[PDB]
Amino acid sequence: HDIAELKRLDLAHHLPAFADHKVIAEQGGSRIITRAEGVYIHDGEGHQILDGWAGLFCVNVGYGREELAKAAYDQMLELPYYNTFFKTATPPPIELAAKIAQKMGGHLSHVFYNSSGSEANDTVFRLVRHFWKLKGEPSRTVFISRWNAYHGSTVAGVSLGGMKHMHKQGDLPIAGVEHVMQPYQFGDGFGEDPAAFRDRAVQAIEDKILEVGPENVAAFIGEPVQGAGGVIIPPDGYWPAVEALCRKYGILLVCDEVACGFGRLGQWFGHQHYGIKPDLIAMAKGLSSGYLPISAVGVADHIVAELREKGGDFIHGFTYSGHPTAAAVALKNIEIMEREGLVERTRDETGPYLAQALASLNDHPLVGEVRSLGLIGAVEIVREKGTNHRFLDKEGEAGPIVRDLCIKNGLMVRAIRDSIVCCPPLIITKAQIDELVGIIRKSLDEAEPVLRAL
Amino acid sequence: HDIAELKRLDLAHHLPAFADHKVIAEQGGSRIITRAEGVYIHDGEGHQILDGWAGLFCVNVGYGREELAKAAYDQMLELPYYNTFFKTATPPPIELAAKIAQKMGGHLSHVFYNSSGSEANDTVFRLVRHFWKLKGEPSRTVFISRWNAYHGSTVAGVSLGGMKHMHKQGDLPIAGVEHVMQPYQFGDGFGEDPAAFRDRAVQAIEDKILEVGPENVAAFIGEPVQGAGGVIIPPDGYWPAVEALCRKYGILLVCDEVACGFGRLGQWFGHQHYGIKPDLIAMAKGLSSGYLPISAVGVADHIVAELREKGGDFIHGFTYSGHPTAAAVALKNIEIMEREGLVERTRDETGPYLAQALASLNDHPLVGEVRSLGLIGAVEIVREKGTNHRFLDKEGEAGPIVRDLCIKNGLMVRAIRDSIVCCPPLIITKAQIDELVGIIRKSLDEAEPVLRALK
Ligand SMILES: *Cc1c(COP(=O)(O)O)cnc(C)c1O
Ligand SMILES: *Cc1c(COP(=O)(O)O)cnc(C)c1O
Repeated sequence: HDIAELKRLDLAHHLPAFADHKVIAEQGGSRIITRAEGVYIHDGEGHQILDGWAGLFCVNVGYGREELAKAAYDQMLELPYYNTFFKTATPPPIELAAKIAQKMGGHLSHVFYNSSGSEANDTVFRLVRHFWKLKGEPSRTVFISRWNAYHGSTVAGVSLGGMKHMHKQGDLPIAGVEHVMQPYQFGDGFGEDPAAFRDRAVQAIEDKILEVGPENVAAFIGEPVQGAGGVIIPPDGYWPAVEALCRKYGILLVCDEVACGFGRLGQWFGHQHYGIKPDLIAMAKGLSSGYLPISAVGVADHIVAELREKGGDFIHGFTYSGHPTAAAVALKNIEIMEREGLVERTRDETGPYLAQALASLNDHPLVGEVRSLGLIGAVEIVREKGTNHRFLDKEGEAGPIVRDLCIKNGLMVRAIRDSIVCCPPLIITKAQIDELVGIIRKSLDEAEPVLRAL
Repeated sequence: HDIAELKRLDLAHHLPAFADHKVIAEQGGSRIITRAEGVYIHDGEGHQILDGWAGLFCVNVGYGREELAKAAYDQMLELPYYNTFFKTATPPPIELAAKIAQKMGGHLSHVFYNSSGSEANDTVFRLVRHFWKLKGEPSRTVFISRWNAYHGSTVAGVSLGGMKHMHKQGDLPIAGVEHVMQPYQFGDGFGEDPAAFRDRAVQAIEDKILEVGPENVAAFIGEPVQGAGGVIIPPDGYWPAVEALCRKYGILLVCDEVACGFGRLGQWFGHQHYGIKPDLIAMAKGLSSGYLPISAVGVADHIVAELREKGGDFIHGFTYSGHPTAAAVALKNIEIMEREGLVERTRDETGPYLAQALASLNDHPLVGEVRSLGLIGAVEIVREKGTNHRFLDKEGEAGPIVRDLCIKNGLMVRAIRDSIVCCPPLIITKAQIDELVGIIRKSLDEAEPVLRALK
């Protein structure tokens, strides 16, 4: 590879995602990643980087899976593409559907296929509203979400999400979406009793339901753990109370499993850790470990019963819905996870080990709080020990500084506000977990003098 | 494959797209497609079917490309995925970006990556509105489209599209989207002078611009040829007049190239056939010939200038934006098109031949009109020769009947209302074009007695 040419071509022809393109230009183009193996990334100048984010919350089985490349090759030779539009289907999405249904459990029996997690939430949006029309309750149209939630980057995905700065671009959210407080203990309930803060966050949902009018509410949607929002782990008892709220007013419960799904929290889906029974779930990312684009919506049997008994077209779907090659890779990816027991390993081995390893950072003068569940975790950066006070009293200044030192020291982790977030592949060893935490501590030590000088 | 078992699993676990699931259940599950080669499809019960729709307007290089399977395998070994979120990129999307920009021409210099054509229009929606905010014209928010347009299946894609029945599901369109008449001569301008009907269709866009308020309009979006709507080919002079309209009121011109792109109309992009210069285009389907999911938005240089000069995050993108394996396959797909010259072949050879072959159906008692451009075409079904009158005076009855007979006779074509539309892979031979048209005529002959017996 000609790295200088790829950087020039990047600026001249490529618009990266979630990027300030003035910043990209000022650094002379994007940083070129050329190869990867196991849990490590290699860039244009030869630097080995421990990928503490598994690509983008997705590469769960790790890099270097020749077995997955082979699965794609074989299916592309036999049948690279056909549609599911013409009363037709192909083997791979059908066999993958039965496998996903096995992992979803409960009444989640069917899947609708898309490509990205964002589309899956578009599918949730249209299917939920169509379902209530078939049920004879057409007034049920409003979706209730939370501030700092992330549900994708489509128009509907941004609307369902709670990123106010993301809402601005596109003049979003669209109508029929409401947002309430997030159960963020460290930021918004610091010093509150967890049970009392939880009740406040649950009550905010009920207040919104009553304001909208229960007969007008279609569903509540939420991530089991808010990933892109900074690993917001809700207090104990939050999700059971939210489910009871949904059942009380007869609204659907939707869990966005795009990040929490497929082993991230020690379960096949995040909602199973909390023992709740959603009516729909969105999934992607870890579905194929990012090896090929594919996503799906898990659909409850009683939703399918309306489609099967009332009839009528559900006028919804994408060209690549059920793509046989992407489906075959996702199927093999699940089989690799089953074979190697990566879901159980996260719950019983690496998850707890990550929790103890991150807890050793608690004594650092810059660390306000560490938290983790399975193989996702966050480290809070504070200017005053024992508080949630942030440097310059302006969240987002200290974060990037610590992040850049981690990257300089060979660890790819990201800063969400002043929270350093990690999300490594599920194959990470305990020694590599110690390496990850070691680099964070090393970067915090270096960050201390520059942060004090702000 | 255990076909009976797959049908069981299909009903028990799979929700197909654009489907009546009661109908699927009543037939005992979806029809299983197992393998394909060249332009032919094979199902569970052994039937060979000429794929007159190239999968779903997408399989342009045809089936059986081991070269594309190899390109995917090699890239997945070296680097299966990394993101473009962290000021990072990988070689394949960068190399694909330069190739696409070379084919787009004009001021279309940059691409933003997604997975589906629907997402591409979501990217158009947010980028156009963000662009006008950076330009200091925040009132420019409204998109103008057309009835019977198709722009995807996301909430924004359905909103931008003009399928009224699709709008109902989801209670769409969202605010800030207006729809005007489609330039459908056969259905809505039968007996009108084409130039006067064209002017009527262009004036409806201007009327909407003035109603919304020119300072409040962000862009006009349209397919060069309306694909899913039934191959609606606009009258001559329509698109040049539409471009002038956009330039007159200073609004952006967006062409949805997801179906028309990559050789379908004899050009790398449909708008190039009409000589117009859109500010943004959406592309997918033929981008990778459907071999892997990938899509892109072509972005004009002056749009990028706002991002580069004003700065600020464009808070938009997908996990698989710029997926290296999908990009490598799309790049190899374009190289196959270049090597085999399918773009020039469609413009000069197979495109005109399809028009000549379809024109032989003009003498059939059921055919009201045939039309085509490149390798997409439509055959109108009428109950009265020389009119646009439809069987039972209710569009959509005759269509499915002729379509089902085509499928029985070994040709996969679809009926849009009472229009039989074809869109075969670009590698189709002239003999296979004659086979396709022959099966259509055979099915029309068989359909004539049952259609005359309606009611
Ligand atoms: C990543 C993410 C999405 C969006 O998924 P894409 O494939 O990038 O469109 C949606 N919801 C959650 C919880 C996510 O983490
Ligand atoms: C196919 C189509 C779309 C939607 O593309 P998907 O990949 O199915 O989401 C958008 N616009 C046009 C013109 C199309 O033909």
